[PDB]
Order: sequence, then structure tokens, then C-alpha cells
Amino acid sequence: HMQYSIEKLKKEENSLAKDYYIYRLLEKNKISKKDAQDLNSHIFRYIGKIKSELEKIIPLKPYINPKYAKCYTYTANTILDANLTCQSVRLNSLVFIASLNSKDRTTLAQTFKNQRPDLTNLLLAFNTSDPMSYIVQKEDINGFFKLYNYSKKYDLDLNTSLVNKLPNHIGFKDFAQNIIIKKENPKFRHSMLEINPENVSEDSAFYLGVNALTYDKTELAYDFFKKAAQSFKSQSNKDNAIFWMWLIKNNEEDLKTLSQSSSLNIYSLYAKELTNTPFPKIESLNPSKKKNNFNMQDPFAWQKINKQIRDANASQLDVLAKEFDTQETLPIYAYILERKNNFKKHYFIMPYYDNIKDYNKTRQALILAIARQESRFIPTAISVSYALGMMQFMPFLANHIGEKELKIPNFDQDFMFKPEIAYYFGNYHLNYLESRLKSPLFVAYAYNGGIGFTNRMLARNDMFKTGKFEPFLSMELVPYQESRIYGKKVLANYIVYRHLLNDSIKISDIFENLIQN
Ligand SMILES: CC(=O)N[C@@H]1[C@@H](O)[C@H](O[C@@H]2O[C@H](CO)[C@@H](O[C@@H]3O[C@H](CO)[C@@H](O)[C@H](O)[C@H]3NC(C)=O)[C@H](O)[C@H]2NC(C)=O)[C@@H](CO)O[C@H]1O
Ligand SMILES: CC(=O)N[C@@H]1[C@@H](O)[C@H](O[C@@H]2O[C@H](CO)[C@@H](O[C@@H]3O[C@H](CO)[C@@H](O)[C@H](O)[C@H]3NC(C)=O)[C@H](O)[C@H]2NC(C)=O)[C@@H](CO)O[C@H]1O
Repeated sequence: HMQYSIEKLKKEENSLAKDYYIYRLLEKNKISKKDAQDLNSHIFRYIGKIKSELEKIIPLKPYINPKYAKCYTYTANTILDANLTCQSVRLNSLVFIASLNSKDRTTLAQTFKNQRPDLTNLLLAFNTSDPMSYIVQKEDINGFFKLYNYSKKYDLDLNTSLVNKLPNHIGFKDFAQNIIIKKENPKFRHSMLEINPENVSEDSAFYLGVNALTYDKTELAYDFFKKAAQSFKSQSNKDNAIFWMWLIKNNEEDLKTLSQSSSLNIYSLYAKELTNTPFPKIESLNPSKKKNNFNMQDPFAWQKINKQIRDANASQLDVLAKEFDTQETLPIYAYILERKNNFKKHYFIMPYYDNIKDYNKTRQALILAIARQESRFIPTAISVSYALGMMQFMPFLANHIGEKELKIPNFDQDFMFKPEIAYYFGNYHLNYLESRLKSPLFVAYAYNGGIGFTNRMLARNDMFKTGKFEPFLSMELVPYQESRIYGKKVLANYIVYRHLLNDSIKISDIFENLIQN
């Protein structure tokens, strides 16, 4: 490999690459207390392992606004001795409110009834055995979400008037998504059958459709999915909603509209196959030029050219298109062309093909499918979790395969930035997953979320079994959003690559194999 001292890193631009190499120093204990002093301002994304690792060296004291400093010297026993500003600041915390004695909640409720009746409602609510039931009786919507955030355990029936107020609050999106996907708060869930589709849109409308289906309310479901179809920004999400309109009410205009979609996704591909519509046009990228001056193995060069491409006018893109129109830079070319045709055309490149042409055509397609979604084939790709290269191996996994299993001499996790190694480790890991899971959809779930996650999901008696709307409904209820989306996208990619390799499979065969018989 190649190493970077903290001093060389401090001279590179802030980026995930620089963060990755700082994290490597921290995990090998190579950052002194002295080196760590100014280090916060050299970190692009100060979240997760790099933060908990830096704070083992230089602990951070949780920020308190100097205006309110004196407000945090009071406790539940002395809050009545604080000025009215301090009293109102401390009451932002429901935990603080829960900690007060009931007589001091009655006193502060009276004090704030006039200018802050939100605080009065929460104080008087915690003087009852069911704060949620009190807040719901007041139809205090801000209080409702502050309570939900304090504890997910509150559950109560909500009437038509109250549930139709919830969508107007910022918190409604996450609330509806989490309780429907996690199958928690059954009374909240049942209550959301009465939300007017007029009052919701986009993701929330869609999840309220999935909710209606779980109660076999097919009419309410169609209406939610239709509103989702009308309001969603991305054609891919519209297609998903229109598919549900079709599956529930079987109007052949919905399926026609879906078969004619400019988005390539499992729903449009399926609709095309049901209507004997031809397979969509795939762009053909074949640059004659061999190489250029750019190092595809320099993670720092990628992070920098990535930013330039994001922030380029039409004029600079046409200059970048020409520079990067080579076989060695094909994945960057495809990325520039995607931005330059304003995301209208279908690019499914097959770079470093020599490394996979000896595997059977089905395996080539799964590898390419995963690589396209993982990295867009960028060899030095780095995730916010520092998953590495074209196939986005987490370090623990790259090291387990490289060191324990393959005993590669002088193995370093940065070998995942080499196409040869990424494709090779991809094949090796896919043999592990495919031997246990079979379906390329299940393999996709396990590649992104893990075989543990996937085994526990498939073992549930309500996931990927026989039913009216299966396996489509199961694909909407995969409990980890990243994995739910990853499966749909990789499956679409798999169908396309199998077509380009003259090893076509019908997506309807894939869907039949998802139901465990
Ligand atoms: C080269 C480039 O910037 N291309 C654009 C794409 O980035 C963009 O879609 C997103 O691609 C990235 C990979 O570049 C995807 O990130 C990966 O997500 C998977 C899980 O799905 C995760 O396991 C990987 O670690 C992660 N990789 C990295 C490097 O973080 C991301 O999920 C894609 N976005 C979506 C919505 O799926 C496409 C489409 O907008 O545009 C290209 O121009
Ligand atoms: C491509 C990539 O890096 N993907 C990551 C996932 O692999 C990872 O999920 C976890 O993967 C490991 C490695 O396969 C799983 O560990 C295995 O667990 C089984 C039983 O559950 C055990 O018998 C195996 O011996 C063990 N192998 C090793 C080498 O430890 C682990 O279970 C997966 N985790 C879950 C929650 O399923 C995920 C999340 O860590 O990240 C991906 O990026």
C-alpha cells in the first residue's frame, strides 16, 4: 500500500478520502494528543467512528449557548428560583418535565398558560398516568410529536380530525414511515386509514398506501398510491406508485403509462414484459482513446474531479467529456455524460471486463449490477462508512477475505481500490451469499445489509410468502430503507446486464422465485 502521515493529510483538501486516511491513523493509535488539537477542522464529515475515535483522545464538552449558561446550573429541585427565560428554556426537554415533581408542574403550568400554552399542555400531561391521551384531547400537534420523539411506546386511537392535522408537521414523514415499516403503534397505524389523500403527497402518500394494503383496504390504498403517482418528483417513484394502482385496480391505462416510462426500474421493465413492449435502448460507450494523464488509483484525485464535475456549467462539462473519453477513464466519462444529458439516457458500462469474462454470464451480470449501484464503477469510491472501491467492501470484510481466507502476501484493505481485486473479492463473496440465498434480490439485500439481517427478515412469517400482492408487498416492507431501495435498483441492473450479455431472463421468473414454496 501507500501511507500518509497526519502532516501530508493536513495539506490535502477536506474530503471523505482525507477522513478515511485520518481514521486509519486513529485506529492504529498514530494520532498524538498534540496532533489531535486542531483536527476537527480537517474532517469533512464529523459523524460516527471518526468522531467517537477523536473524542477518546480530546473529549468534547456538549455545546451550551453562552446566553443560557446560567439556566443549566438549575436542577428539578431549584427550577422555581430561576428567571422566567431559564424556566422556559429548560422546559424544551420532556425528560426535564418528567423529572419535576407534580406540584412544580401545576405551578409552572399556571405560570405559562398565557404566553406558552404548549408548555402548560405538556406540564399538565405529565401530571397524568397517560401524557399522550391528554395531548391528543388538546389536539396539540407540536406536543404530539415532542411526545412521540420522547417515547415510541405511547399508542392511542386518533380520530379523523386529529390524523388529518399530522401531515402539516415536519415530523409526519419519519413518524408514518417508521411505524408502518416497523409494524409498531398499531392504534396510530389503524388511525392513519382515515387520512384524506388530499392532505398528503410523495413518500407519505405512498407509505399510507402500503398501510391501507396491510389492513386489506384496497380502495383507500389505490387513492393513496394515485396521489403519490401525481405528486412524486422522480419518474422512478411515480412508476412504483403507478405499479400499485395497476396491481390493485387492474386499469390497463395505468400499465400502458408504466410500460412507456423513460425511467428504467423493475416496475417499468415488468410492465414492458407484460405488454410485449421491446426492451429499452441501452447507450453504447466505446471510446477509441486508451489512457490519459489522470490516475484512477488516487482517491484524492477522484474526490477533487468529483467536485469539479458536480459544479460545472455545460461549457466545462463538454471540456471534461473530451478529456475523460478514454477506456481507462470510462467510469468517469459515463458519469460526466449522465450529468450532460440531464439524466435522460441509460448508461450500463462494463469496465475492466477482462477480470470477469471467464465467469458465467449470470455471475458477470450480478457483479456488474452491484458495482453500478455501489460506486458507478469508480475504483477509489469511499462511502461515509469507509466502504472501499467499485464493490464497496467494508474494511473488516476486505481484511477477513484478504488476510484470513486468501492469505494474499502484504494484503492491505486499500487493495479494494484495484478493479482486479474488487471483482475477484466480489465473485468470492457472491459465491458465499448465492449458495445460502439463491435469488439475486435476496443476495442484493445481504450484500448491502448483511446475511444476518437478511436471514432474520426471510424467517419472519409475513415476508416473501404467498399472498394476493406478493412478492411486491414484501419488497415495500424491508425494514432498512437503504437495503429496501438497494434491492430494487440492483435487480433492475441485473435484468439489464443479463440482456446486454445475451443471457436474457424474464423478470416474471425472478418474481415467481421470491415466493418460498
Ligand atoms: C459518479 C457519481 O457521482 N454518480 C452519480 C451517482 O452517485 C448517483 O446515484 C448514487 O450513486 C452512489 C454511488 O456513487 C450510491 O451510493 C452507494 O449507495 C449504496 C447503497 O445503495 C452504498 O452501499 C454505497 O456505499 C454507496 N457508495 C458510496 C460511494 O457512498 C447512491 O446510493 C446512489 N443514489 C441513489 C439515489 O441510488 C446517480 C443517480 O442520482 O447519479 C450519478 O450521476
Ligand atoms: C460488501 C460489504 O462490505 N457488506 C457489508 C455487510 O457484509 C455487513 O453485514 C455483515 O457482514 C458480515 C460478513 O459476512 C456478517 O458476518 C457473518 O455473520 C454470520 C452469521 O450472521 C457468521 O456465521 C459469519 O461467520 C460472519 N462472518 C464474518 C466474517 O464475520 C454479518 O452478519 C453481517 N451483519 C448483519 C447485520 O447481517 C453490513 C453491516 O455490517 O455492512 C455491509 O456494508
